[PDB]
Amino acid sequence: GPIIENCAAFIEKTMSKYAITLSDGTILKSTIKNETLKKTFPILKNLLKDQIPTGSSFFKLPVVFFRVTDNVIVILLTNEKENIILSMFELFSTQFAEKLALEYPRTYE
Amino acid sequence: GPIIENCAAFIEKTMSKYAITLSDGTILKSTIKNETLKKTFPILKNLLKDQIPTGSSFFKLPVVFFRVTDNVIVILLTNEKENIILSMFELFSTQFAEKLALEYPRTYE
Repeated sequence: GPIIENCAAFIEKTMSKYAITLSDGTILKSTIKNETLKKTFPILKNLLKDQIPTGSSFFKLPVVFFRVTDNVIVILLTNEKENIILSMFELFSTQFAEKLALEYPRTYE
Repeated sequence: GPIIENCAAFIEKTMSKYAITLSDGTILKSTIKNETLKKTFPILKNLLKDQIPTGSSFFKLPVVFFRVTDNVIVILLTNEKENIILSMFELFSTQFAEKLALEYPRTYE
């Protein structure tokens, strides 16, 4: 929906290679090639167990993951400095995390 | 010039053993000494005779090849996994393929 288009435009201000995915592997938007993105998912699936809590990030350069909400992951391919990337993630979360959390909630019962 | 130096710095962030060559074998940058690098050439020569497409890669780990432009090849000797390697190649091409075409154009005379 509109929230994903707005998220994508925000990232694309500075990053041309990104994806927005759900924690189960569903691709919501991507400028990363499909085959490349598919190959990174096993890394993400294993890291989601105990290495990336909601709100945290993980750097495996050039791949960067940001778990903005329980179910929504931002993926970048980047060689930008860490602090530049984290500043963008912080502003992204401020703008979008509340809407994303209701759009893609996780079942607890 | 600055173009090949920027390419080298990009790869070097995560990989120490690589070469960037023209498709005819002219070395633009290499951290792999010719005594080791030559043992990758039977594979490369075969890929070139098979006219491997630009943008494609070939893995025979630890050796990896990526045809970033029609006439420029990246060679790696690495213990990294395929998924991260493919992401590195994709971002490398995004950042440098157009610049490499201008700096090392195909020679047709």
